[PDB]
Amino acid sequence: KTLGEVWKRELNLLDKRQFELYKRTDIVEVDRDTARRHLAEGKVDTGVAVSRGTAKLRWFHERGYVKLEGRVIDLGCGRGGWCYYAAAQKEVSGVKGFTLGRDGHEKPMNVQSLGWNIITFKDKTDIHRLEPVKCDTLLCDIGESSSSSVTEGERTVRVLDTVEKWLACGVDNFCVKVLAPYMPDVLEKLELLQRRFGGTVIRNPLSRNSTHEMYYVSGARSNVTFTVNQTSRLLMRRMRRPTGKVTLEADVILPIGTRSV
Ligand SMILES: Nc1ncnc2c1ncn2[C@@H]1O[C@H](CSCC[C@H](N)C(=O)O)[C@@H](O)[C@H]1O
Repeated sequence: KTLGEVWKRELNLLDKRQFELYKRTDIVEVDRDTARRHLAEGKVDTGVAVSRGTAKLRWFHERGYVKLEGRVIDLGCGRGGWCYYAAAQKEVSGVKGFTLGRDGHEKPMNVQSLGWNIITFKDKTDIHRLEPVKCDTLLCDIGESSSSSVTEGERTVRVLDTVEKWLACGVDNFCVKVLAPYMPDVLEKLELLQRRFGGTVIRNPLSRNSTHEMYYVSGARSNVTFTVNQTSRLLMRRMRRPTGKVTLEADVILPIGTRSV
């Protein structure tokens, strides 16, 4: 019954053509051409991002939605876009990335952008069964889309359930993907987490319209229900006018080399 649940229903009614167009309507996208060429060539010293994720985290970081400091842990690191971005920040002292990296799941990519030497990647790891570790900055970018809102809700609550174990260890900063913030059980869990750990959910402009994902971050505090519905309204306006118009932006280029001394 929430606006988001209606959005899901309408989204499933779209055909292949409509979906493609709607998905990119009025969104921002980084140009990945150069990065893809460099990675295909096996270049590791050009500072290009291993995934579109680097730009996503940069957006939150550059405007204070999440501070990247001290010991960073990245749950569901995949290729490592967030790990490399974090590793390049002077305030960060170490980065530990964990991901499944198997049976189709993306494995950590090895490049040598600034601070690559302070990153420890660990694949073949299900973060839902990983014993929480003390850290200062907790990142998690997990959440698989589903045509079923019930399923997206289940997946989102599971992620929040696991993340709560890590936040309970005491963390200063966090940025966690919330796949389906529009589901009522999720809204309630977010309200409870907000009272316990602070923060709020923010929509990243680089997210495609095909997902209602928002990120639970430590750098701001606001009315969760209100802001989730603001995004539901935006997503629905875009479905009524699916122009497929995209705004291209320059991708992230990080410094290179090891952080030493
Ligand atoms: N239970 C789990 N444990 C560990 N990793 C998981 C997981 N479920 C999903 N994942 C992984 O989480 C990743 C989400 S995509 C993460 C992209 C990353 N932020 C970047 O910037 O590149 C995927 O690789 C997915 O395979």
